[PDB]
Order: sequence, then structure tokens, then C-alpha cells
Amino acid sequence: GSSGSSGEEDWVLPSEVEVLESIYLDELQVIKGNGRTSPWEIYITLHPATAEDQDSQYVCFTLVLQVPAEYPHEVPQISIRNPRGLSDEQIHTILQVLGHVAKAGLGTAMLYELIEKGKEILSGPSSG
Repeated sequence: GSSGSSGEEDWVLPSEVEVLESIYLDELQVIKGNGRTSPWEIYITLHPATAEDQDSQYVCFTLVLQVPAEYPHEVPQISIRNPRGLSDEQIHTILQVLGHVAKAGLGTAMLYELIEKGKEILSGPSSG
């Protein structure tokens, strides 16, 4: 039997987004949720800017981020929808890599970082 709570409700998640939007006005979408014990959702479109000469230049994936309530305390579950162009193996490699980055940026704004990787990963070395 334990209850009782009071104080100011703060949240960096919604504090950073305001800054991100300015940059990713449309590039990135954010579904506000009046920060009511509800996990925020963020979408974005990324493409590999490396495949120029090689074949199958067609490849894109929608990065979906679900920021829970704990956040930043908790890392946003990184998911991928409509994973086209990329293979099961690749897709996973994108979930694992990002997965960590999330924790590496705990305690403060991370959404920014996460997104960054979303690009780097897609891109790779030069081979022909």
C-alpha cells in the first residue's frame, strides 16, 4: 500500500522535438500525444546515397521511433516499416546498431543522434 505524488511534469522529449521540426519540418513526422502516459511516434524516410553506379539503385525504408513515457530514462523502441530494397539480414543490422545508440544517448536528447545513424548505415564503402 503506497501512493501519493505531486510536482511539476517535465519532459525533454517534447522539448527537443520543437527544435528538430525546425530542421526536419516535413522530412520527419511527429505525432503529439499531450504527453499523457502515451508513447510518442516519429517517422522518417531515409535512402542510401551510395548506390549510384551499382545496380538495384532502388531501396528505401521508413524508420519508426516509439518514445515511451520513461524516456529519456528509457530508450525508444527502434522499428522499421515497409523495409524495401534492404534484405532481412541488412534490416536487422540496422535495428541492432541503432538499438545501442539509443542507450548511449540516455539522460538527454537522443532522437537527433538516432536519426543521424539512420543515414550513415544506409551508406557504405565503395566496391565495384
